[PDB]
Amino acid sequence: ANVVVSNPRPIFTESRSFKAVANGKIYIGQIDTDPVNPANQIPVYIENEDGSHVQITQPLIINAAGKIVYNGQLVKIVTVQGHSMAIYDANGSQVDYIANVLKYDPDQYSIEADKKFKYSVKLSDYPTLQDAASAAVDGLLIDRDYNFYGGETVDFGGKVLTIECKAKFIGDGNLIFTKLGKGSRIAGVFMESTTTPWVIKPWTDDNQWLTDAAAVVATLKQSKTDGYQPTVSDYVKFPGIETLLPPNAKGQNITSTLEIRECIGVEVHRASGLMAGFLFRGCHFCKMVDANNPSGGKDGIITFENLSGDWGKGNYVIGGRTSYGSVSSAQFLRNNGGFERDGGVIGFTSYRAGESGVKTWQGTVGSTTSRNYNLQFRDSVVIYPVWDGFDLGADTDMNPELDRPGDYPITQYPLHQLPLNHLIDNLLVRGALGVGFGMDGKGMYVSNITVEDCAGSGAYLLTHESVFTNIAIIDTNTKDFQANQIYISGACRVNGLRLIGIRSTDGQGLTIDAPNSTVSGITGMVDPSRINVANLAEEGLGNIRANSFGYDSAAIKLRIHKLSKTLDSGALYSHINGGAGSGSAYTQLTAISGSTPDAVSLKVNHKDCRGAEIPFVPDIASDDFIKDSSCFLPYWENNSTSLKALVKKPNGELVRLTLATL
Amino acid sequence: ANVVVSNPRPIFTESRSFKAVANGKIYIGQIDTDPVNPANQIPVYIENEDGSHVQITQPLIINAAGKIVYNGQLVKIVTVQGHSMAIYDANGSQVDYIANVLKYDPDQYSIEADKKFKYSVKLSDYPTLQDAASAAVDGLLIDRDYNFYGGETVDFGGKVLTIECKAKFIGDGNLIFTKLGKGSRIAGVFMESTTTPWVIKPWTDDNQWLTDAAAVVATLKQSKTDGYQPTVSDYVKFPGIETLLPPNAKGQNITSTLEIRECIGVEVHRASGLMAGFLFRGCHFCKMVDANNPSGGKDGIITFENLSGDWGKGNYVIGGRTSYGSVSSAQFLRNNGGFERDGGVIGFTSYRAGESGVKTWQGTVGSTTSRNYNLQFRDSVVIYPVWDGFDLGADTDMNPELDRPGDYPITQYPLHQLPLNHLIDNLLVRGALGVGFGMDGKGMYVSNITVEDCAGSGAYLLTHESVFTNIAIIDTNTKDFQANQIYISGACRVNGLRLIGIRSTDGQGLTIDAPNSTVSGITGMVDPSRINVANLAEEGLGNIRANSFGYDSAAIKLRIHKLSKTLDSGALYSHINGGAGSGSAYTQLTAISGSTPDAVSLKVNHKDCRGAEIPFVPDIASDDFIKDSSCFLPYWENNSTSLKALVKKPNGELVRLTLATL
Amino acid sequence: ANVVVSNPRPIFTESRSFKAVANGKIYIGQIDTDPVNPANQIPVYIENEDGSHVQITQPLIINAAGKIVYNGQLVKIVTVQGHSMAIYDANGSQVDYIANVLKYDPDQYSIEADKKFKYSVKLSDYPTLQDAASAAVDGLLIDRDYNFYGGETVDFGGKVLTIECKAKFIGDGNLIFTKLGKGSRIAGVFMESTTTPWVIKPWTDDNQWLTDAAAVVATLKQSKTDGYQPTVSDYVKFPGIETLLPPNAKGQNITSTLEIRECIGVEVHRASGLMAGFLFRGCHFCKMVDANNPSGGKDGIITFENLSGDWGKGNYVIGGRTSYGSVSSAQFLRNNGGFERDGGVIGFTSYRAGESGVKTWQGTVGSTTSRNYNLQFRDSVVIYPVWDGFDLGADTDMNPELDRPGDYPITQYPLHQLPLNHLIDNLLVRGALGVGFGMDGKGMYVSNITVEDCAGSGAYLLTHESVFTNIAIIDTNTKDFQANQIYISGACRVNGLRLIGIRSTDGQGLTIDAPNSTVSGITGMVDPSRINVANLAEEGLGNIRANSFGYDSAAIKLRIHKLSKTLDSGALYSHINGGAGSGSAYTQLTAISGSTPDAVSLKVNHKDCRGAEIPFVPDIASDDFIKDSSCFLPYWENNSTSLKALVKKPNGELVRLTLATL
Repeated sequence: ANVVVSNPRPIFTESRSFKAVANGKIYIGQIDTDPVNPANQIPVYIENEDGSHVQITQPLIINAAGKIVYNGQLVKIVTVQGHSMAIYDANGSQVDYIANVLKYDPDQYSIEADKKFKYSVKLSDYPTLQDAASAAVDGLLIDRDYNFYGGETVDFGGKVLTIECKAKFIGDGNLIFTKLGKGSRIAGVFMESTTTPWVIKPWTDDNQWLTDAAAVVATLKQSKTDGYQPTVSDYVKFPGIETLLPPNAKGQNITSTLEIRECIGVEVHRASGLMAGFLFRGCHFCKMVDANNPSGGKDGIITFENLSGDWGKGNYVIGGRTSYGSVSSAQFLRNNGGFERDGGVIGFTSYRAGESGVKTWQGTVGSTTSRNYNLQFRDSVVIYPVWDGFDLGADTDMNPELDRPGDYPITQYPLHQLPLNHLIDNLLVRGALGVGFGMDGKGMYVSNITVEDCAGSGAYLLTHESVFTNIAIIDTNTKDFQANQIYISGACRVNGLRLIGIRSTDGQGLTIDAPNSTVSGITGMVDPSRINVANLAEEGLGNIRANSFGYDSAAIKLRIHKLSKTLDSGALYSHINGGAGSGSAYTQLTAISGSTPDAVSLKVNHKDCRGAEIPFVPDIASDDFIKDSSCFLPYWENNSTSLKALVKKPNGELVRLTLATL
Repeated sequence: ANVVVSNPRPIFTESRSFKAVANGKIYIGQIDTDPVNPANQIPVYIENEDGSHVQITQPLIINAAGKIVYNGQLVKIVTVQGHSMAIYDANGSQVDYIANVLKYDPDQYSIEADKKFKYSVKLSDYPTLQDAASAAVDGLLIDRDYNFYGGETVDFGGKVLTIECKAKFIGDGNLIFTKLGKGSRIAGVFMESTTTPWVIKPWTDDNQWLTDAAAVVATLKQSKTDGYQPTVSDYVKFPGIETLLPPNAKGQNITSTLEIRECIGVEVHRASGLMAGFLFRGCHFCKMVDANNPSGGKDGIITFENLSGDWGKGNYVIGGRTSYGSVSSAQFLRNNGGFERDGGVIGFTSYRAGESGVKTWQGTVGSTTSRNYNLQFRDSVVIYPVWDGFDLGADTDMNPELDRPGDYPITQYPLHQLPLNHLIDNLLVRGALGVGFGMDGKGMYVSNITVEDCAGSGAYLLTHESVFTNIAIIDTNTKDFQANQIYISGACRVNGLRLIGIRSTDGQGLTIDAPNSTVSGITGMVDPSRINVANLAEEGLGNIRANSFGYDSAAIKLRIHKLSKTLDSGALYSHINGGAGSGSAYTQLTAISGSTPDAVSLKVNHKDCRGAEIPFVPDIASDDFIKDSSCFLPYWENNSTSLKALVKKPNGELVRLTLATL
Repeated sequence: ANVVVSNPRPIFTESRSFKAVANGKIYIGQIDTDPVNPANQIPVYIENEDGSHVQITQPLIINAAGKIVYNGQLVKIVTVQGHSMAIYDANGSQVDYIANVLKYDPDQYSIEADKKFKYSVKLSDYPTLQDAASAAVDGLLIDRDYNFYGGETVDFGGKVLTIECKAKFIGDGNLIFTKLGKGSRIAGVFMESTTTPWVIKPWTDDNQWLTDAAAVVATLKQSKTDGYQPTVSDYVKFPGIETLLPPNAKGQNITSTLEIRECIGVEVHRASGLMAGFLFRGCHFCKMVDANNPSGGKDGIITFENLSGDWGKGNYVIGGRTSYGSVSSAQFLRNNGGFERDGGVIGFTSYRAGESGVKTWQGTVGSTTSRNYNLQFRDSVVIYPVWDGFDLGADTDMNPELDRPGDYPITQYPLHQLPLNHLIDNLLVRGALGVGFGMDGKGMYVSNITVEDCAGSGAYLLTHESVFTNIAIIDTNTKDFQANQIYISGACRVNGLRLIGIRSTDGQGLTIDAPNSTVSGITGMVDPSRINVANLAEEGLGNIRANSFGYDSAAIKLRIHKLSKTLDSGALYSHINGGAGSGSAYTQLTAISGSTPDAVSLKVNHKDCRGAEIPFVPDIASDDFIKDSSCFLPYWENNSTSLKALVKKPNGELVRLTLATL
């Protein structure tokens, strides 16, 4: 096509007559210079049958047939590209002084065009993608939908390519890119499944989920988007949705993925597709930049697998608008950030998600540890995940089997106590039907978080001696399913926690459940009955000022929480003494009595009385009712009608006196 | 010099004598092998003048002049790749054999340049932008500055072409990229305007706003930037500007718009300019990624108008940095993001927006409605707007009622009670001369807001049954014009709210005026004389410390807002029994009296007395002052000069009983 | 050794025999024509060795040997357009005739290729970067490792290029790009250093920072990553390094920054490079969106040296994940961003900053100011910076000798009083070994910060008259022995502070040390004996339920921080009676005496008696002990073995009355 079969051994003839210069001489030197000078002489190399290139002295001979002959026979001499010439015949005359042989090409426009135009092969001109890849030198360009061959391999000779995609990759397999340089920029990638699979739509037209098998089935239709494939979790939580699905629409693996195994820093930019997916394997410093709504399929839409080989330092998901799918939206296997928290999602957003919107695989795959450490999950978002929320936790394996094959053994770090030490901040969730988080770790910290309306638990934090700051769990668990709104199974210091919102628990389930954790700054109207924290204290409030709006009194009270859940304990209300629309009020220190609240009172300035209302024991009082020296207690006796008042002697003993006499 | 004359038809000769092969044979085959057995053979083609390549019977023939000959006439044979040549003479002896040879044909360079080069068209060599767009295939460049006339429609077609703009589209008219292809990109546009308009600069040279109507007129300067052209709204924000403002500055329309119609998603990266506009008429999935301070003109800087046809979803303003303009920046219009919140303002920074920061339009523009639903307004900023930092309002109108045509019958949803489902987070506002925040809707879950310094009302929320959180309203109404720093008309429920910073003011009206909401957790300082909520009760918190620094006494200070909300109801507050280190401090429980606080009180440990101090009625007590049983009311008898005790017998009848005697 | 030596001069031999075409003739004509016609003959030029193209007559001649000839001398005959050779022998006969020597018309095709391809010049073709820049119109590409000399000043002539870098850009010192056009898009640059310097790393394998000189010196090694070069300031963090540091590593100044001199809007893009750094000098409206872990050298990784000339508006640092360094990672020097807060930092992510993750070079350099106003720091994060975190101070710490040379006179704004109007929201730090969030200024409104674990200080604030919000300094000062967790010297106001996390304030000093601040609702488990603010008035709180979960009582431990800010000043306990669940508890109003908490208690309902146990002075009462105009004080009289009542008449005449005679 582009190679000529021509005279392989060159012919050098005499200029003034039609004869070859026997015992002639050829010198090769620098461009536009005398080549007779030994210094100007440039290397001139043989090419024997073994591919060697051995230098030889410059005065190359020309035999009596026009070819060039070494001390033996013909040889295929070789110089670099820019070789000058100087023919000298035996006698000493000259024949030629070709200055720059490269200027003698039959078409010397290419020598200039090649140097002032950008190189980019377009796939339309080629029959196979691999053939186009084998020709690209600067950047490929796709101008035609490619029907990829169910998992074909495409090795780009380890080049650096600024691939631009302007057409789909129709197919139902896994196009695999390999051996790309440390500059690749595959962008505009679009993968569409060649097969339209059966999908389910557990939600309805009013944002309200469905946890009923019959309704899920009735919402079973055939289309590439607006749904997802049934998966293991779907018949894990939905009650018996094995028995209501035809085999053909059950356990299929329709998907289209762009696997880029074994590459470093290929920088996948804007990506899209229907039933798409992007599975990086054995990558490092390989980030995926904002992707415009890749509707997922049966595989993780963005899976940063790094099982084999070293860990996965440097895998990012910066930006994104991922949607739908039947398995986790953004996954992470192995992928140790190794200090620097180099990796993890940033600015990500995952609608639907048939699993956690940003999940860090737990347990182990094969015999390889699949947890994720020193990562960074910050400034992200997730909305309406079905089976699991922003599941950060690693080693969340409920099933205990044995030591972890590949990382710290449970003898050193017991499960749910690994020092994976993530970095978290500015998160968000909305409408999650599973659990808002799945965190589990030891000695890590989290920052501003908010879990808005949800149909499941708002937090499942199986941590140990961690710190949670400014958490917000507003109006979560509207389905009433569980009773563990925000659950913490380990010592923790939640501060600035937000709980019940516009929706009212109305005695449903329970709110915060951290019997091993201490929480402070719990703000919001939550019925205190349903709180089970080991400790709780607002140690630091200044000189407070309680206010009451719409009420006729200010309810300042204590409500010992171990004595009785619903029942209180002590209070110092300030009810209006006697209406006095703008007159005054009375203050009373009410205390709970026989299974009743606010029985006794120390009313002060009742009904504008300007005097106290001290209580007294209605009957005889024992000797054990005083525990403090120099104290005065009134107890009444009806028979004599006089008010006795037993007084603990400051000396320490006790005497009984008569205070008021009729 | 473009082509150098050179003879085709290479000549083959012998190796030891100059004679030329006669009737010989040339056999081609794979590298470094015997090229005679079809096992090692490589195809060889004929490249006639027409370019029609054709195969040949393998054994090449050479006439008596050492030239490849086919069918008598000389022919140029072209192989497919590298090959080993074995030239045998008519006798059959090997004239010469070679294993490796390569000489790419110099002909057919256009065929090798149509493929390996990046197609585009520089506008410098085309008369009309439409003519340049017609010839473009997969790229384009604006080298020369264009001069589009008003309404110049440009036809690109399905061409998915990257318009990398390196020049500016000067013109006070509108440029339309009609029916441009899907997946395109536009970068670096620096749109401008031929006519410099008369602008105003309502902010003084140092800072802050000139609320005076006669102050702006001085700023009238006729500069292309540093001002927003006069607008209808300017005639109601500044009272009395109708008169002084000259007619030349009235009714200006100087703006330049890159109107786009009928596209299914085109990025507009780095869309710079001044006096610019970027309307997206009837467009879907188009996102104005990034920007560079386009000092917008009179029309909205980024207006995703869609009321022509379908609802429109996927329109983003992801990223960017906008400034100036007369009408709101980044205004949406009839975009229902769907369930997945596909349209939003994720990331933004607007400066001195003429009307509003992100105003989502309200009511109905023309017959078709002009509202929005299911959009995400996530992390962003709005600096020194004029009217609204974020007018995410829907069916507001304020005055107009009737019925919204095209959204929802007023019967199904009354005024301001629209289900919008906007998700909001990480907002910010500063120096908003008007309302710094405001919307309406039945059910919205707001999150972190952190408004700050403002010269106007902090917020004007008009929702109904919605929950807010981490709302930080700091130092608003710096000019005191409005009587409310926040006004939540509906029965909302705030969940943590900051109010004052340093601009504390006793000249402002009620800072918060939500008459039916239910706030919780008002942390910042505030004059409680200002709150007007329906129920201020944050229930749930631990043991309190009630600290007081550098101040004599520390207090709890209960206050009933039914009673002289300016005066406290009086409560428990310990004082000092001497200089520091005394170790004694008397807890002084109080209770308000007629329009005077702490007139009636009960003390304990008065300056180290180690004893209580019980108040008594100075005059005679009455039954009205008592009601609870088993309690006595010490009242003084001035006549007999002794402490009587009005005792309420447990039996239910009070018997006036003497207590003390002299 | 790539090409095969070959005779370039064309030798012509007749077709049907092996003879040269003696004294023949060549006609060069138009494409696809018969050149014998005198009209079908294009101009034909000689090319000399020197390169002096000259025209000659058409009917070319051939000497006796076949080579072309002109005046008894050989020549190379070239044309400006594709031709159609026609060779005729001396006798007269068409020995051969090529319709198309090249099969295209380069002259005509040159126009089409010029106007249908994307211009660019790969550096491989050019020797010097300056030469490539001169011979480029746009889309310049770097494809070979251009090892620039210590210095390289490149003048681009004002062209608006699109420079790109697919290969390393090695060198040393500081290369200089100059005269870039308004809109360049330098992307993918990758710098390095030709010298591997001796580096240190004060962090062990567990990130437990090092401070002893011996350890840090022991870890001194030679490499480009994993460490930083010592700086003069490094002699302060670790005392004694001046003596123990070997001379070789004592002050090595190595870096590979590219100095973009005077330029406008050269948006740099993804950048990397070991020991690389970058900086802009005298440059406006430029940004460095994104980055890929550029390890720094002796100079700030992203500096903005815009000191000479006018202030540097618009110098953003959007995005990026810089790492390491020895003097800074985002330092700015002189940038007044106007009222639009233009030219700040957004979406950054530092690491192991040698001095600060973000800096503003407070003080003065040369005879010029080095402060910077009206910037914009948001959505950033700096992890484990050594000397400081978000160092944002503008005024010098203690340099009153100068008066802000070229800046607001100290008289106009005293030390640490410059109105900077910075915009700081949504930040974070972690692991800082210095100060987390240092600051200086007046009248500024920082908010929403989440400082995290950091051995050192949580924040050193010198603001005066500033408002804060949502600040969260948690578990800071890990290494202990530091002055304060947070220090706010000024009349500031703070809102929403989080303090202590899961670490114990045992060996630390005052956690909050703002002697003249007015902090609001301080939340979290902080020891109220470690706070030293001037107020905590949080007035605005609602009804509250101070419920305790673990302990056996619920307390309102009212405190006075003037008597003693350690023990207490009176409580409102409510302990349970007869164990939990019995529905019995007694309220205990109390006070302090003898420097022992709970010395006196007026407890109600002790042991479920419905009584009113009251304390009294165990001796004669004193008129001073009573101050209320109407109140009786009980006092015991062991001599009378009875209680007496110190009674004060309403007018004020003291009276004595017995209470309980026996």
